[PDB]
Amino acid sequence: IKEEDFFPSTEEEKQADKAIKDIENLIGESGFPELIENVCSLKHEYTLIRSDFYDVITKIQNKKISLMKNSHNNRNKIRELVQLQNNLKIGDELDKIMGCIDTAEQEIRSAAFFFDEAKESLKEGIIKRLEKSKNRAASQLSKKALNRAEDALRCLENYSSKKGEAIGRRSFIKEVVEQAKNALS
Amino acid sequence: KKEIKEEDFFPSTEEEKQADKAIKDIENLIGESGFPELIENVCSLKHEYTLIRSDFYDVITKIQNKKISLMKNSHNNRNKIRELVQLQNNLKIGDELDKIMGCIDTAEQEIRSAAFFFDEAKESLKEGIIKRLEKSKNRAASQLSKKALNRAEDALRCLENYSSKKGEAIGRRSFIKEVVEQAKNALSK
Repeated sequence: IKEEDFFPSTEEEKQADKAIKDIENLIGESGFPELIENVCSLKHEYTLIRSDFYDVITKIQNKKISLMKNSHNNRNKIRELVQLQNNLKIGDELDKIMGCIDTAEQEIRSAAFFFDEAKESLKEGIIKRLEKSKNRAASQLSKKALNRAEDALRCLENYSSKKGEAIGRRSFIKEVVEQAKNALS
Repeated sequence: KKEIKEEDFFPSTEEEKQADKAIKDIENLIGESGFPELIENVCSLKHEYTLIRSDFYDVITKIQNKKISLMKNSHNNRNKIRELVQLQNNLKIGDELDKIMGCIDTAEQEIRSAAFFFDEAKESLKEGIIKRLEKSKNRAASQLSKKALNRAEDALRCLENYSSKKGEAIGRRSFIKEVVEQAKNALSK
């Protein structure tokens, strides 16, 4: 027995290890913990624009209604505030943002759990090979290791698509809200 | 060969069992949900606090405004001014909000460290066992196994400090949300 009989030597060991390594490459040194926080700060940043969004909605509707006492005499001023309210019909993308976030937060929890399952199953595979008479059981554990590594990568891939989209939409609606605030006063 | 058996890969040496047992009661502390749940638990504290922080400054502004309005008639409205001043004494709680902030930064740092050390522990024990099975390095096997134990103890130390700091953060959060709630309701009625 020597050191390198303990390293991915079979071909399914090599594949599982390849799949495990580019998980390691995707997360890199800050690992799953950085990827969990990045969602939580997504959520927080959203919550802040959510509340700016409802603040400005209330204020525009109130200024509108005050002016509408004398609707005839201030119709064009009313039409401008109606124009800000049309611009602020963005309820559908706050909902879309909260959907991406719910999905990101679920997929990174699954990705972490799947990552660990892969490492464990590869380790059990290797042990089963080194135990000399169980290479079929070695093979099964090393294939499960790859199938867990692959579940992890797909979970990470959706995490990234959904976090990216939540960011693009967060920035769209922060702009609309900022534009309505600057417009209004 | 038929020499190298399954139990042979398990903690067999004294240092390996020491590091094993430290690893397992990290595993028992964090449970099935693991570091992810505990990292989220800090995030959840942080938001909660942000909401109470902003109710704090909300009611602070409104009491001070209400007070000044009355103080345009200082002598005619003095007892009504004393009550408002009483709410301001009650709300002199800035120190508590910084302390929560201090508990939350510590907790979020310590769970990040705990997670790193836990990983380093499992890698070191794995390397130790491998070195023993390699047959001529039981001294370098001992060193990685001792290393494994020292990382596990680093993680447990970080998890202890995490739990204490999250606990104190939570107790201090209840105090402020209650003072604020009380201030909010004395000001309405």
